[PDB]
Amino acid sequence: DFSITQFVRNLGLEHLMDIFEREQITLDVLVEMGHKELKEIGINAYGHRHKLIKGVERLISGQQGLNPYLTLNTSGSGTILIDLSPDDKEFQSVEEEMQSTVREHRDGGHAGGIFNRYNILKIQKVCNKKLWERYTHRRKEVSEENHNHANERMLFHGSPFVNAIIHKGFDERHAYIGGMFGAGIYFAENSSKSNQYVYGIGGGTGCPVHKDRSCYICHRQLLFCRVTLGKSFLQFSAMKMAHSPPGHHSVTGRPSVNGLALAEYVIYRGEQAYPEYLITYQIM
Amino acid sequence: DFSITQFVRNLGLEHLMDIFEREQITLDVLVEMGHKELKEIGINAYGHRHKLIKGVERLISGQQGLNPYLTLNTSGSGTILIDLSPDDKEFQSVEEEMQSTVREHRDGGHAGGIFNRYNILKIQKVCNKKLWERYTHRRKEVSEENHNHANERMLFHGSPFVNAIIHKGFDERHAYIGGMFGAGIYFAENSSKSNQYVYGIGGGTGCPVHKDRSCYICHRQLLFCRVTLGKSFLQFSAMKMAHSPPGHHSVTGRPSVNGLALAEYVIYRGEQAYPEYLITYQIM
Amino acid sequence: DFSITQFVRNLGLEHLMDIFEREQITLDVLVEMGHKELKEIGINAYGHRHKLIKGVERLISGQQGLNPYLTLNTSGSGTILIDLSPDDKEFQSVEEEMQSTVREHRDGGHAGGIFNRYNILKIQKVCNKKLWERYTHRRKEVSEENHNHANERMLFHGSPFVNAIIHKGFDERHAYIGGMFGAGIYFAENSSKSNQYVYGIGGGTGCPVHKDRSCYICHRQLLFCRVTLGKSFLQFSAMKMAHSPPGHHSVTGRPSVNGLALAEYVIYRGEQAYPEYLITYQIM
Amino acid sequence: DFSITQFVRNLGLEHLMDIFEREQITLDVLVEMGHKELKEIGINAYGHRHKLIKGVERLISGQQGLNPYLTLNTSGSGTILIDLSPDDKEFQSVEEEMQSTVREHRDGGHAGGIFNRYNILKIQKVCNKKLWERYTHRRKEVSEENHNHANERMLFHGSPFVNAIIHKGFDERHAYIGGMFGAGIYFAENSSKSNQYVYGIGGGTGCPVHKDRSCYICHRQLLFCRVTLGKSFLQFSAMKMAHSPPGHHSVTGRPSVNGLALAEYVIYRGEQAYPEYLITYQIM
Amino acid sequence: DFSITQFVRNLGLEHLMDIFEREQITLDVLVEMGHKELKEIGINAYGHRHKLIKGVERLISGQQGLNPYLTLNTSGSGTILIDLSPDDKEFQSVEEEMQSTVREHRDGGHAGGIFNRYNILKIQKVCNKKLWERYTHRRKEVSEENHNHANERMLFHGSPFVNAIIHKGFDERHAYIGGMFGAGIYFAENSSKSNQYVYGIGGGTGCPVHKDRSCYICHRQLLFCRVTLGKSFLQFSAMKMAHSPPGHHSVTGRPSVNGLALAEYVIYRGEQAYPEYLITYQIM
Amino acid sequence: DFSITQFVRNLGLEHLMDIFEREQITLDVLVEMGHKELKEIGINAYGHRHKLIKGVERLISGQQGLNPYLTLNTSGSGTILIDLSPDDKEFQSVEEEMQSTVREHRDGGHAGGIFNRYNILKIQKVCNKKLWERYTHRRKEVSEENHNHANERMLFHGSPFVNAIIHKGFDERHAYIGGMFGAGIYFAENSSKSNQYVYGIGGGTGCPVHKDRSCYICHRQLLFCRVTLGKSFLQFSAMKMAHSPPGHHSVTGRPSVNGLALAEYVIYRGEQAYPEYLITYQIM
Amino acid sequence: DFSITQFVRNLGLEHLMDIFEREQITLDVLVEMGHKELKEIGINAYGHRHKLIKGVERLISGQQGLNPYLTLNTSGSGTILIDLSPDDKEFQSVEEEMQSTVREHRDGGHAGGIFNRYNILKIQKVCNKKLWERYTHRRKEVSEENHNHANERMLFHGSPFVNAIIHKGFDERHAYIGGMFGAGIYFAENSSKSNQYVYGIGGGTGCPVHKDRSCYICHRQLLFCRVTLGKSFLQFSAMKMAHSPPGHHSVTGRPSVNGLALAEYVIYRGEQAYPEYLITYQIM
Ligand SMILES: [Zn+2]
Ligand SMILES: [Zn+2]
Ligand SMILES: [Zn+2]
Ligand SMILES: [Zn+2]
Ligand SMILES: [Zn+2]
Ligand SMILES: [Zn+2]
Ligand SMILES: [Zn+2]
Repeated sequence: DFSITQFVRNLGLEHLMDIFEREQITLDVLVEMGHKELKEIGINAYGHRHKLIKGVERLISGQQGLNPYLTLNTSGSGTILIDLSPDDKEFQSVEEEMQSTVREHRDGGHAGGIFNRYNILKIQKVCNKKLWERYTHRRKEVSEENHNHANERMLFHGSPFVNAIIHKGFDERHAYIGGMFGAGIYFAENSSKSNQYVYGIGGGTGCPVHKDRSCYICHRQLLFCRVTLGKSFLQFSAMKMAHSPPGHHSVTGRPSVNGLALAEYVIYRGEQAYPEYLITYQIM
Repeated sequence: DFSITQFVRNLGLEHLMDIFEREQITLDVLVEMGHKELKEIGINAYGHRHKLIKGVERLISGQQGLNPYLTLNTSGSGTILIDLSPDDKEFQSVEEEMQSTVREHRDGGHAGGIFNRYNILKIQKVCNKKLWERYTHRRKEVSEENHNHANERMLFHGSPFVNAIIHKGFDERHAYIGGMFGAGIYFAENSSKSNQYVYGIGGGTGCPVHKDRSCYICHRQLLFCRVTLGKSFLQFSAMKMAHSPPGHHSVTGRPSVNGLALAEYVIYRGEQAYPEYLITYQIM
Repeated sequence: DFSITQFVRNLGLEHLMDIFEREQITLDVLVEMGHKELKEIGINAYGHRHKLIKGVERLISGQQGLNPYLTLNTSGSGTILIDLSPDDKEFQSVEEEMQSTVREHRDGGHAGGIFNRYNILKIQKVCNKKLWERYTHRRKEVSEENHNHANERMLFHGSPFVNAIIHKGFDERHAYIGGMFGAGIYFAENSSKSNQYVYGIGGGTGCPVHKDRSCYICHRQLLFCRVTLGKSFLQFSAMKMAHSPPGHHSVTGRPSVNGLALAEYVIYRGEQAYPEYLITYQIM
Repeated sequence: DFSITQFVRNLGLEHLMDIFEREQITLDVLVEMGHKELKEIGINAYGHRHKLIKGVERLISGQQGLNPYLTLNTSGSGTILIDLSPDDKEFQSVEEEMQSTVREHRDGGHAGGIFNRYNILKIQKVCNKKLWERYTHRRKEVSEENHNHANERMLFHGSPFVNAIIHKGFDERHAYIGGMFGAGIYFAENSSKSNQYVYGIGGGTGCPVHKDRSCYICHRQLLFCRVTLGKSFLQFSAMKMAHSPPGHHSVTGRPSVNGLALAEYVIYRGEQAYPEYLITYQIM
Repeated sequence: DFSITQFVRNLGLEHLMDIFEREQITLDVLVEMGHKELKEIGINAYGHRHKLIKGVERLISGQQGLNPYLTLNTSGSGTILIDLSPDDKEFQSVEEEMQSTVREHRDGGHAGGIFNRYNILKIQKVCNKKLWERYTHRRKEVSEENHNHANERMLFHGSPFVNAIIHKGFDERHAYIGGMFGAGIYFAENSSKSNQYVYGIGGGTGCPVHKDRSCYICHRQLLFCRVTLGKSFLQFSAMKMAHSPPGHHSVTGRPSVNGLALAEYVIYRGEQAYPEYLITYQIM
Repeated sequence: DFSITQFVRNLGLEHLMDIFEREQITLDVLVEMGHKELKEIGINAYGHRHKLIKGVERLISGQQGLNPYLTLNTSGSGTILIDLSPDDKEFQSVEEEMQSTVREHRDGGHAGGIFNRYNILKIQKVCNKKLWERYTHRRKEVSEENHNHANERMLFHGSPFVNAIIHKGFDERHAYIGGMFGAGIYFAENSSKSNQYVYGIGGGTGCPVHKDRSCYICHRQLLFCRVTLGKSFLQFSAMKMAHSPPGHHSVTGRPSVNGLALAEYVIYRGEQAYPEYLITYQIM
Repeated sequence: DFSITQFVRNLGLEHLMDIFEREQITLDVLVEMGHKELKEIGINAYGHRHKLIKGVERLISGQQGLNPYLTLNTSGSGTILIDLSPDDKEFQSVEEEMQSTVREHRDGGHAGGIFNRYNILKIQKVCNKKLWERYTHRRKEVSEENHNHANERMLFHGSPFVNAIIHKGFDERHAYIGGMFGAGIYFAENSSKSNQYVYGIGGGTGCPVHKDRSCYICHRQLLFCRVTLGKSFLQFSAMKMAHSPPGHHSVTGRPSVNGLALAEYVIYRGEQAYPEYLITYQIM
């Protein structure tokens, strides 16, 4: 609580500090106050409010190249997780999407497990201002191309770094380079397919507590995400591409008799997705 | 308990949590509070209230596309039933409708049973904010057509799915596809005609306890509903149609010597009806 | 007490029900309580009171088109009779009017009987909220016309239907359609004139117990009413009007040598009279 | 005009008059102004605004029994006609209802003339605040009496006194006692039927210029009106009434083999109708 | 025209008419002007502006039940076509997805014609405020019912009634009753399939001028549309439905070896679609 | 073309069209005009200007989801090239950098040819607002991730696709996947190393006219570009990579005794560089 | 207080002083106020505001040669230090640079210390308006040369005059005349090399509290600075320059086997650097 003190002292208004101490005015709060707010807290003289506002301007706009505003406004950022009530239509929608999309896979539950249903424990809406703004800027950009159509889908994603995603967001710099369609972020329309990646690609070592991939005891987590596909390139056979082909914004691998068992989507930029829902569940 | 904790911790204000715990402030309550409310519960410093209010604004308006406000504040949604007093003027008005609109049918009570009077046990007003708003929006939409007149009638409805209706509202996706005027929802001026469909088409199985379509013991249920008819199309002969005829909002089947013995009304959009009163009764 | 239970359960506050049960809070009571009242009955957390008040708002104002407020507020309506003290000035004024307005009519007590004075048994003030509001609204309408003057008077009314009048009010739909001024409601400045109508038109069959139109044993009932006459049309001969003449609110039949022996007042709208006093008496 | 000068002089504030003169502040304007508005026009001192506002309070609330407010608000009241554009859907729907309801009649066009359709010249929305307020108050009363349903219809009205109706409203004191249902105001759902009454009972003598009932050149006027029918009494044969039958709010005369060719609606209260549309047309 | 004159006269402000006439102020303009705008056009006195604003309030807000504001504001409505520049990426993307979706059909080019690509003359953005607001309200509804996802797609539509659609919008009351999936509005993923229906079912009799279904001379038209699919119901064979299946908002016709050659999407609500691009083209 | 006509006609202002045609106003120009701009061109009446402005607001703000504003503003976009005068200091410094950074190479002039300096014919500034805003947005992102430092450099780039780059900008989807550091965009601080690429990788087949890589007659074009490196990853040996290393924005391949002879920089985001200067030169 | 009093007295407006005293309006405040601001504080007459504004004009612009505007408004100038939070990405980036740029020096911690990692106690953003203006102006100058590229970098600096630098800025008049490259200001790309100069050239006398070099107990301070290198002259050997080489803006000594162990940068004008971050730390 000293940047406010230096700022006020430089203006010759140190005698006001007692007020700022009682109302808990820090410099980040002060930079957002005008005549109305300053009058509310007890700065009654017009001259003092004028000096404070002019000083705030000289700091924020007059030295914009230093970006002091971004240094001050680190507070409040971050991710919040809001629990959906089981009795709401949103919870039931997400749960029906989870349940109705289970399919028979080629492996007998070696990667995901042997199951036909899920026991959903909780579903959480992920709220992050900065990530949402990044996603919406990219979506607007993609839509300016592709005749004002974003082509937005809701798709599943499974990975062991879900916390890192919901806090830092999707990053193509952590892309799955060994995938069937190159180094990108992979999404699936069937929850049972994204289940195969929860504890690691191909199930990895299984759950940490039992080393069992088909464990019925340990909790799992999936991400249900907005994905902006834009103009999506249709592919059937594997192709190790580093980026989207020219003119497109994602890749769709469709099922084939000799190819994919189930539909798949791939994006090559981490800001074209947003993990809206975090689902906690057990396999049955 | 936890979402409010994360929200307050992100703002650097977790030392305030002991207040929010005693006042039972959840995030859904918090997003509705301004300076006055926060000052009431003991947030005395202006800076703290400023930060809480700005965080709420960022959550609600800055991430509007995620609709956190709809995830929050699901509390209070749902139907309630208010019992009418039998000594009330309104109860007697509805009962007078029920009794006085009885008529003889072409069949000798094959579907509706044999009776000349009802024993009304109770009448309940149905209240549901979401359904009411849906109905009144559709009402304004129809009224904007048809020269400012909605043409709103009070009509009886009979079905074995009244419990579903009073919670989820009328729905054309369940429509009576075998009806004389196609796949619509049907209403009648005469309570005795609506009584025919209470247990199913043509009386169905009768009561579940006797399998008797003229059972005098166990109760029956009818809905008394506001119905927007708008520009109504006159019909006399049976026909099949999926939607309203062009330029019209509903169909009315008039009585005829070689046709209907009693009038009927048909709507093809579930938004145009609201179940205002629920009637429980026995036949006599 | 099921409606309050549904309301509270929808909010997630059913753990408060044991308070509402002990304080006998019904939904019609809850819709009238704010933070102060809820704090009195033991709802201490601000969030609980906030949720209750917001639910009440969403019910009452959010669905005003359904009028759930009128459904709840039926209780407490109705009429109460407040007995006057015979030692009071009010009782004495009413009795003075009764006794001093007697006149010897043309017929030898054929319709009213033979007498010079009354024996007043009791006088009661009639109190009904809704009827009084109807009357004062009409009085305001009539004085908005007729240059801010209602021309209100106190007049006697004799009828065999006084018990229906003091509970449902005056009603032109039951009007004396055979009356000498047409289908209006008749009031008199003389109590002995109104006494000619107590048992029916022209005395009817007399008292039900003796069939005597001069029965000195059986009780009788007159009303003393506030009548709003507005601009009155002066008439001297019979006219079987249905409504008032254009530009007027009532009709005054004046005494004439070849016409009325005594004055009469006729109103063609039942809302223009309020039955203030109910007088029980015998003739002597 | 001079009332503002006296009002201000009595307060000792006549030195302010030149402001009020330049801003055209009359007493009716002043009684609506507060601290904000008085600041706008240059009354800067707080004491002066306080004096004016307390003077207004004493005049308006302190002498309510004299209703000076209503005396001041005499200006601005009245009827305005808003022309509908032929390209609008409102005009088109009203015209469609007008045209499509033409029917043949028992007489060979004796009263309304010989024609199959109209030529519409104008349609105007009638706007009058006082009449609308009267209508909506009566509608609330009727619906409170009729289980929350007003039974409001759109019906045609034909009369030679359209101007008086649109400037003063419907008035039962003008109701003809010789109508087939007595002294009521009559409405029809067939335009051709109401067209029989535009030039008087039975067509009168025809257009004022030609004296021709079937004139194809001189204009005719009909009203399209909102009518509150409440509980309607069903009747099949002529009978004179001064008011509605007990317990009912209107009368409806149905077609019969030995009676009416077309339906009638009759209200006995002038306040139950509002003349929404004024239609000018020629017969073809 | 004359409505402004009546309005101004009723207020006693006729002397201002010379201004309103010179500035072409109609009533619909006057209802949107405040103190600032009125002061701009020359109403200098505060009292006059006050009276005008209060009169507008009494008209628009006082008589909302008559909806005068909607009789006003009829001007300015309607559809607008904005021509896309051939050099813009929007035009290029629309043309690219027109050209890249041409595919062979089961019929020997009988219904649509013999062609491999199109010659595009114009592409026009369709703009209509009320249709867009209807579409967005329905999209909001669907998204709230579908875990906050509208599932909005861009699809092709062909019909002889395109001209009526772009003015009235899509209307389920003109549904394709004989379609494979009942009485719905049909959209195709491939433009070559929608091209089959530009001249009626199965090409009808071909182009009007030549009666040739494969005519290369006449200008055809197709619509490219925003379609809210919500939760779409997948089906593989013919099944006639009047409405969408319970719990779903649309239908998807999946290609099959013995079934559909190409995918279909069907909506049963006119307001779940919006025609964004009107494409004029010839086949080659 | 015709959009202005439709817009003006929908408002009923067609009589103004002679002005709009005479002044060549189009809808894209109309949307930008205010009251002053309209008054200039001769729209003298306030009502007309009000209607035009409100129509523009309804089109642009009311239908924002259709993005008509972006459809209208295709004008004033695209790249332009501005010649630099040889007498200019800017030209001389760009030439100094081009000439002074020639270096020895391991090949016998096989790729870049045999030369010691350049003859520079023209240097051109590239201006394109869309690309500039894209690059500046990315620059701000990177700087905010890199303690307020973009780490911006000027570097040389060479490729056969320079003409496409200066219009469509750098893109990662055409990346040189065959490079020593994966599928990125490669930049060199030495002009000669970039000059090695102007006819393809390794010089390709040489100049098109004579298929000679050391041609001295044919023109050569090289780009001198702003590149944001951010937190640059130091690298010393060959590798394959699709995206930047985690936490890094670019990579630099340094010179080594067993590696690069000269420094290399690589970016994996196309928006992370801008082609400011276009250089045309011959070798000598 | 006195200067504003004299100013107002000369204008003849001393009767306004009571206002100015209460609003704490000093002359530096008054010189920034216009008609709106003066109206806010209670100067309501236009003539008074006009006189004040023209007096301010005559003082400030009429005597610009005396620079009264700069004698006034001196308050508010000066430096403020804004504390970064350890949880911020900015803090983490700066600390990552510090920690990761440690290298093995030749001496065994004789001038610096025997260490491999720091303990960062706090980081502060330095904010000074005048210094920022100077830096940005010099950057603009350098970029007008050097083809619109400032070659701006972020470099470390160690000095016992840090506290003087962050208040007065870098100044060549205090240059290290004995340095290898002469009388310039020296910056490093490695943090440890600058740590060597914290307590003096070659470590000086060590920490004042111990007279100890390599003291692990006492705090140390470094600056992290934006440096405008422009065109840089490369070197590998000492040159003892007094100014920058011709045509160049800075010097840089590159690593060499027989010369510098680490890279180094040198500038010869104090205005070409700005001390963005101030780092306090201990040594581990
Ligand atoms: Zn386990
Ligand atoms: Zn039974
Ligand atoms: Zn008796
Ligand atoms: Zn005529
Ligand atoms: Zn043709
Ligand atoms: Zn060549
Ligand atoms: Zn020490």
